[PDB]
Amino acid sequence: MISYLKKAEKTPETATAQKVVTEMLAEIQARGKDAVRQYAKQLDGWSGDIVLTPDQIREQTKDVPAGVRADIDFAIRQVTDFALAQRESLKEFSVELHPGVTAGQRVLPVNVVGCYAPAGRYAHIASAYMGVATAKAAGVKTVVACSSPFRGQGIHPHVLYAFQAAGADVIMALGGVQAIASMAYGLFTGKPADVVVGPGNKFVAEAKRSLYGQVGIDVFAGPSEVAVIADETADPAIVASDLVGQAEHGHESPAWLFTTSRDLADRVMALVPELIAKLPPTARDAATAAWRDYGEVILCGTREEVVEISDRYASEHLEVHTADLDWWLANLTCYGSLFLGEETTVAFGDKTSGPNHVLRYSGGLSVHKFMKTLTWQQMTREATRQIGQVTARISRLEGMEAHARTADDRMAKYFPNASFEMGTPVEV
Amino acid sequence: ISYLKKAAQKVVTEMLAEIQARGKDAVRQYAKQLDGWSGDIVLTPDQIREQTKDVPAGVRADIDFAIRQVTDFALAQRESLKEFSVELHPGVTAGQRVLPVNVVGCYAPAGRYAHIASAYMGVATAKAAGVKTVVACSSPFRGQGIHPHVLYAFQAAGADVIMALGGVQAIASMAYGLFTGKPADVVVGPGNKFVAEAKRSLYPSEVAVIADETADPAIVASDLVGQAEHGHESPAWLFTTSRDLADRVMALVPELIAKLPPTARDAATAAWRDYGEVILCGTREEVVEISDRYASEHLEVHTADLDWWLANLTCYGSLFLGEETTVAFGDKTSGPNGLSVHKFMKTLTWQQMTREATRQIGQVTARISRLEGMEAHARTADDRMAKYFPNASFEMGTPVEV
Ligand SMILES: NC(=O)C1=CN([C@@H]2O[C@H](COP(=O)(O)OP(=O)(O)OC[C@H]3O[C@@H](n4cnc5c(N)ncnc54)[C@H](O)[C@@H]3O)[C@@H](O)[C@H]2O)C=CC1
Ligand SMILES: NC(=O)C1=CN([C@@H]2O[C@H](COP(=O)(O)OP(=O)(O)OC[C@H]3O[C@@H](n4cnc5c(N)ncnc54)[C@H](O)[C@@H]3O)[C@@H](O)[C@H]2O)C=CC1
Ligand SMILES: [Zn+2]
Ligand SMILES: [Zn+2]
Repeated sequence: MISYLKKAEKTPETATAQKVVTEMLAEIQARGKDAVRQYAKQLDGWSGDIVLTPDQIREQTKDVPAGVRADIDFAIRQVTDFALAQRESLKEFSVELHPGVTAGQRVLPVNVVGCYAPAGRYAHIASAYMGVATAKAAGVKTVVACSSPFRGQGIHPHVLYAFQAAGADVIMALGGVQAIASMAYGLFTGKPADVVVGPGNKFVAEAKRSLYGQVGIDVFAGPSEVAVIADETADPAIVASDLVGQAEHGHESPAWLFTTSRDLADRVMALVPELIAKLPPTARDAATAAWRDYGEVILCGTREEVVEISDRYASEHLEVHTADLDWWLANLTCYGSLFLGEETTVAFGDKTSGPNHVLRYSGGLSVHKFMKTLTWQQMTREATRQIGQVTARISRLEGMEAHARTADDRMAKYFPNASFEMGTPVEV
Repeated sequence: ISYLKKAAQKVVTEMLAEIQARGKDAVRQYAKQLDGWSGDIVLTPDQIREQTKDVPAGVRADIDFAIRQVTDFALAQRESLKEFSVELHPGVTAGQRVLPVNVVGCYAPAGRYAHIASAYMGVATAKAAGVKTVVACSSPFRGQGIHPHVLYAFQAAGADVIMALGGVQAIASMAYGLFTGKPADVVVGPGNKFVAEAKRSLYPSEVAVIADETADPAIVASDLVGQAEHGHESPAWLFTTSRDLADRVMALVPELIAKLPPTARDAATAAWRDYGEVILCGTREEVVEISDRYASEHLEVHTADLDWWLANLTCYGSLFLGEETTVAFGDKTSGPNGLSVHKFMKTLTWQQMTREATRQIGQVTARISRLEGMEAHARTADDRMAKYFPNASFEMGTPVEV
């Protein structure tokens, strides 16, 4: 019953990014800080200090009024509070296996996280604090935050205030590849980043990919998304407002509506252009192109079919304006973050960032990105009695005589007056 | 700290391009051109039973035991990532689901000089994770099927589908879901470089020993020798505070190598020479630093105060704490190449709010959005405020004009 009442009237890289990064990294590897400063001057026209001091942080944010600060403080605490809860959800343990064998999981934060904040125009303050706040909540002891200098004065003061309030340990006025590489190689700080996070342009993305591989492109990149699942009980005016909400980001921001209600679909399709029409010019232009080219509406038969299509689309941000929200929570399986019910909405902000599904399911920005699970094992002598035998035999069946001797040596040492079937030794 | 001792992928684009277009046909085509395979790819309960009747009860009991040492750990590790609900700001509920992925592909090289553990580690781990479908591939052996040891392991580990199939054909089959109609959400298993770039496009061995003066240099030597015999590119490191032990070990390794059988003797000679390393350190604190920088896939710890090392070491694949256990007894997991239950599990986060909560959250959002010049965002807050609090007048920020 899947019917595209409105369809994607467009489709979603370059080697250009690769060239620059490779050349730029090669150079920064060679020259270090001097190359970084040079790129800063050539690219950003910047000649100031790189590492901010407590005083310059305090000075450059002194015109941010108490009311703006209080709001950012509030938004940041939300992220922190979810992040602390999420950290407690990954436990350490030990377990007895074969008698005399103990095995376990240690859980520890990485030492150093680098956070980049694009601090351009059409970017949320949230981008500055989400990485930093999450890393600190994870228990990462050192967080380096970078953002390109805004208009010659330094870091955009909101971004800078957000860095400080979120708990960044070191702040640096650097943009682009040279920021990513400095954080990665530990320039200016002497603490190489175990991971680097944060959105940016193709160059920042490519820099992360090159330096970190899979843990550098596993967080949601590209333009802002929004998906809404809605049945007959949903309110079309709200639904349409929520799509238009993320569509003002730019001309490539996808806004999807999956619904089991033709009536809703029709009303939303009608309401959206009216709402766009009443935006201020910048947003009006952004949203028109955004909805025109990338807006989709999918009428489905049953709930199950909505689950299928939503899981396929795997929206970074997914609202559920339906009855029986418990069902939808229990059945949906691929999305970035879920907004259950009408009350919450995407613009209230994420608690985590979802994976880069446009490449698939794995990664994202949460405390889990900043934590290592290490496994260990330990045995009594007694336990080896059984395990040594098995390993010797299996080893000699694999043709691994050296492996077997590791068991033989232990069997000999731990059980001197004992006979054991340790397999037939390898003669080839 | 002082160093004593020191040290195509284009057929993938085409083969995939051909499998994408032609599907199952291309896989059976590629099967005879690279392996000469005639029969169907998908085995059946009978073929699996027939082909594993040659394996004795004592061998099976060994493999079964070894799988239980993996499975039982994996089961515990699965429960270590919890689902939860939490209240933040009053009336804000938020939480985390933990879901197995749907289908995992496992690939085992049926070759010799490989561990049987290769075949069961992925399969068993995926099953303990709660994954409902595990597809398992392994390259045939001279038109005679999969090595019965690999096949028995697959089955005993709890594979749902077993497919005799190799290389890029295997990976792509599993990844597109040819023969089963079930695309794997992830594929795992060692293989050749074709296998590797096949994994890269769609989606050596090691050992280290930390030891102090209380270590038994014979055992330390033997353990280094144990994994050396894999190949000429298997590193075998020693980090120690004891020059004495450092020497006796460097002395006794060659004597153990020399006493090995033919293939293993020369395998270890190259490796221990080319890649073997030794590092003497003044303090424990120093050894931690160096171990962490190397991050061995397998790391043994033969010292006093094993707790301290458990507490302070922070980078490795698998830790073997104390003398008694040893690399050869097997991993519970694989470090980064890592393989664990966590690899096969999604977290999904969600939030829900009362109307009361949006009183404060909505007006903060409207003010921030409008500083960011995001008028439409702010209007999602406005609309909620008008619907839930009809006569309210909160500071929702100055509307954007630009
Ligand atoms: N709408 C969303 O969902 C958001 C996404 N993002 C993304 O962040 C992006 C921001 O990009 P920008 O404004 O450029 O900020 P940015 O901070 O990511 O990049 C600026 C830096 O890029 C460097 N750079 C620019 N062109 C270069 C070139 N040709 N070679 C080398 N270095 C170069 C500059 O020197 C500067 O240091 C947006 O395009 C957006 O896609 C960020 C915020 C929100
Ligand atoms: N210590 C480690 O890191 C371990 C990794 N390994 C690796 O497993 C591999 C074992 O190699 P094999 O036993 O041969 O198994 P393999 O993984 O190389 O698979 C063999 C299959 O490759 C395919 N193939 C052969 N020639 C091809 C070609 N020209 N183009 C495309 N596909 C082709 C065929 O289907 C054949 O059945 C080695 O690379 C070894 O290093 C072994 C297990 C442990
Ligand atoms: Zn937004
Ligand atoms: Zn081995």
